[PDB]
Amino acid sequence: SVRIREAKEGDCGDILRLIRELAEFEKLKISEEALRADGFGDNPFYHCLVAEILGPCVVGYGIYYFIYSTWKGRTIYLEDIYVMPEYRGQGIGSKIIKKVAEVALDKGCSQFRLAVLDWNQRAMDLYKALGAQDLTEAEGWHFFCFQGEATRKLAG
Amino acid sequence: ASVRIREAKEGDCGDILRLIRELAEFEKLSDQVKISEEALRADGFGDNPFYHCLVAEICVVGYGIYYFIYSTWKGRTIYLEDIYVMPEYRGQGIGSKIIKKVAEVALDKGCSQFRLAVLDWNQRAMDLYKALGAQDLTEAEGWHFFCFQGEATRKLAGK
Ligand SMILES: CC(=O)SCCNC(=O)CCNC(=O)[C@H](O)C(C)(C)COP(=O)(O)OP(=O)(O)OC[C@H]1O[C@@H](n2cnc3c(N)ncnc32)[C@H](O)[C@@H]1OP(=O)(O)O
Repeated sequence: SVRIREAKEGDCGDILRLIRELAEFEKLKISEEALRADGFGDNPFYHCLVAEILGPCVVGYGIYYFIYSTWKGRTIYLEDIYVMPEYRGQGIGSKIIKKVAEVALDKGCSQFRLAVLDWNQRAMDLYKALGAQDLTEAEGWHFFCFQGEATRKLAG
Repeated sequence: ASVRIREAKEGDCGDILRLIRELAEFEKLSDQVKISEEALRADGFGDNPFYHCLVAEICVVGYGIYYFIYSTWKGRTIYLEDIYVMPEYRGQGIGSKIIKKVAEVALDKGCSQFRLAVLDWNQRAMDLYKALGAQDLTEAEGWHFFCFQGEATRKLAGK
């Protein structure tokens, strides 16, 4: 059986390995130390869920944080979600998503957001199957990012 | 018109909501505004705020709402969630002043990643952002914005 649960500091090694797997899957600077500090700190920057087979082994994860919508208020953003290849298509990713929804309601967040690459149609299809809307396709939203000098020029 | 851009205070939340509702009403989407003044107060002005807000003041005539995010690709990032200026005050550079200020906040915190979403009708904005060195990630990289809205979320959570 599989359980989705809050990460503990002891999971940081396993989580770092899985972050590296998802980064490679997506085709492109965090230490185990940074994870422990940022993900559990005071003051945590983000929150991690692990999928664990019941010794027990961690086979997937999600990372989310709290954001905001001006129409709806408190919102969660699901940043990373990943299940190891051997463990895909046995409901684990859907269970991680359901857990994020449960956490959302528990924390007074009516809705949750994510970003996904348009080549990743199997993921997009799952999110649509679970009730999500593609607002890029529906409304025309384009993500922009300024880095380094671009942000400096933006700041005039 | 003479305008200042300043940090919002808890007492500006009535005005922020009035502006959000004015936009929604303009778009014929009034029924979609579920946020409350009490939420803007609680979510913005307690110990761990969900957002930060700059207002444009002559009468508050505009706002920019942002928050920080942690991207597993680039680390700490500022994300501009929304900028609105009342139509009567459009053409006066107020929106440009707000975005400039948000960019300065990022830099002041020692963060140089800035992210936002822009609607595709807004060619003026898109052209300027590219000219400044920004990348359109949707066009460049195929990023799509997904949202599990209220009904979908409740269903997933087993209601
Ligand atoms: C928000 C951002 O992080 S988007 C990034 C999403 N992450 C990835 O694409 C990493 C690689 N893939 C995975 O981690 C997983 O396959 C996930 C998270 C996408 C889906 O989780 P799983 O446990 O495999 O899926 P689950 O069993 O809950 O089933 C749903 C669907 O997954 C999708 N899927 C993606 N890859 C597979 C796969 N290898 N095998 C079976 N289904 C897959 C399909 O849409 C399937 O739908 P269907 O049953 O109607 O045919």
